[PDB]
Amino acid sequence: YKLKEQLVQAVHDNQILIVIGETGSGKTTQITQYLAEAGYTSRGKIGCTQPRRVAAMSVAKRVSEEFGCCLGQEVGYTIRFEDCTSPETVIKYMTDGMLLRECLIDPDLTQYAIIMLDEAHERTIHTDVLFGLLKKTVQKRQDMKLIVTSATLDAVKFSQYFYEAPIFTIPGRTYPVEILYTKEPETDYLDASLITVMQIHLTEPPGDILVFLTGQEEIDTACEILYERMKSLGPDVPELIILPVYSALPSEMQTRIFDPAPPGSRKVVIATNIAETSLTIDGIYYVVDPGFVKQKVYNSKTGIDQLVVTPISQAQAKQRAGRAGRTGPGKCYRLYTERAYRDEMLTTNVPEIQRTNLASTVLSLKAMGINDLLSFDFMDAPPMETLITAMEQLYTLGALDDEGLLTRLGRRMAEFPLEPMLCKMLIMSVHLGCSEEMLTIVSMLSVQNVFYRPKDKQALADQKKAKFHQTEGDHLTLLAVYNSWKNNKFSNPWCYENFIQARSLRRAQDIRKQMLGIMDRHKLDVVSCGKSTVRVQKAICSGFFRNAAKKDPQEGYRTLIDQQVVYIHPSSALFNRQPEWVVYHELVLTTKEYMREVTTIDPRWLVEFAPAF
RNA sequence: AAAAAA
Repeated sequence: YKLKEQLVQAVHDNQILIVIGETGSGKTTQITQYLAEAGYTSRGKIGCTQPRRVAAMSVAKRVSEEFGCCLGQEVGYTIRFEDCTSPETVIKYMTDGMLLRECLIDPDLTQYAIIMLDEAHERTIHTDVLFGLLKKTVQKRQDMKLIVTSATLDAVKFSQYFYEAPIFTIPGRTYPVEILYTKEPETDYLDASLITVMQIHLTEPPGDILVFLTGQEEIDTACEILYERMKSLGPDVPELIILPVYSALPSEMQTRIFDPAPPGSRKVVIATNIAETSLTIDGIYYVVDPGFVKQKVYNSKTGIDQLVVTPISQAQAKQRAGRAGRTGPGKCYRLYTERAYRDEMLTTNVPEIQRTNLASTVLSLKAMGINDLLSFDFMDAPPMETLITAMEQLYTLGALDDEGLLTRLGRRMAEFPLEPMLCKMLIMSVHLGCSEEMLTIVSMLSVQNVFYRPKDKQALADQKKAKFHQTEGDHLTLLAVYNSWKNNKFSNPWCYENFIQARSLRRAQDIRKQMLGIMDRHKLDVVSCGKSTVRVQKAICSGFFRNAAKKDPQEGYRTLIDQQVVYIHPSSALFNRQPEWVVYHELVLTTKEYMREVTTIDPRWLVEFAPAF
């Protein structure tokens, strides 16, 4: 259709068009086929963006199904390191991170004609960066159309930025959500959610419950606990289809959240912020929102940015509530006090760009000739402090000139879609003749669930993981795993025998192919160091010198820069072989401020590789 | 332990 007619006319008339309304099916599904019916596929590709990987491939499957064509043909997608397309692709669904990474290659995005954006979700640095490059390709490509979805409120900001583009309203029925607060604050959200989910299931009418947890480890612990609490009520109680949802989860398991449970069994979808996307699960009436999210927080006092558990903002709590009243009138179970919401919780979430390290961002820009640092019209302004903070970081790495211009190492690191810390040490391993092993170690660091350690066999998993522990350090331990995997002919029963995640190695093997490509393409020689593993140590140190730490004889370690006590993680290949000097990869903050993936170094390197100190 | 993305 009734307002389909209006959209296709306004899309032909206006170059940039903002859109306020529905999400997923109704938005990206409906919209895209209308333009397909208007013959824009003849002029070039339609590039649709999605916040999450799962949704990018889920709308992409939906559309190819509707369109009739095979998936990966006319309708294809692109997620992670997989290009599930063809030259026959005419409708390509991808993540904002993907289009950005493509625009870095072709800043005129000549492959496309129409660029659909799902930005009615959240604003990530990738989105902030993309929005900038697109503003330029709008002036650079008079022919190119650009639809951008925005949240009802958000809409004014997007219009103003995109040359005062029209804000097209898509109508529909909104359903009321009776919000209910915890009488008094809970001791632990995890358990409380399981108290809630149990109650809701047994007492309340039909409707699938939706829980917002922090991470996999927590969702895993929620589901098991929820299952044994369910099974305890015998065959009397009706079935609950406990559904875990987090990005490490296989697609068959991720997509089953969208599946409508039997007529008597109700389902609980225990997700991360994976499910905060226009990822519109049908038949949800209950939301169990504890008001917590795993996100990055940045301190200018020391350039590092790490994941904390900052509570979800009021603006977010309100959309989570909205996740109930979509199929029909819902109920939002806020696991906090009304006092919490109006006081303890922030009004609206701080944009990624301010709460994250901007070195991997400055490098991206200064690389592609954006040395100006003002010209790129920032939709979410980055504070000049953290900008010059990040600028300084690259000088020490050897990526920026004394004046602030580009360097050889800088331009060489710029060719990889990697963190400057990882970049320096992979570009350096070429100069240091340990590139074969550094390609291994970078790809292995990229994947996270490397080792299999179940709760039912905690001890056995440690004894199996122990066979790989290097006297050298955790980085070389990862190398030992991947190298003994190829040794044992990429055997799946070898992984089962050794307690190694065969999927996580298979994933890491692809990134290694994907990186060897950039390597071989830009003439970076790929060479081994064989038994001379000290070559690897030196090269790791070249990139992670900022992450140097020294053994405090009283307790743990002390940072070379902060001088804040940091401790080797309980898992570490060094956790008991702890040495005087080390370089850590990441920093997990839990019980203690644990150093993630540690390797031994000789302090005599914090000058051989970091004279800018 | 990595949230999300590459």
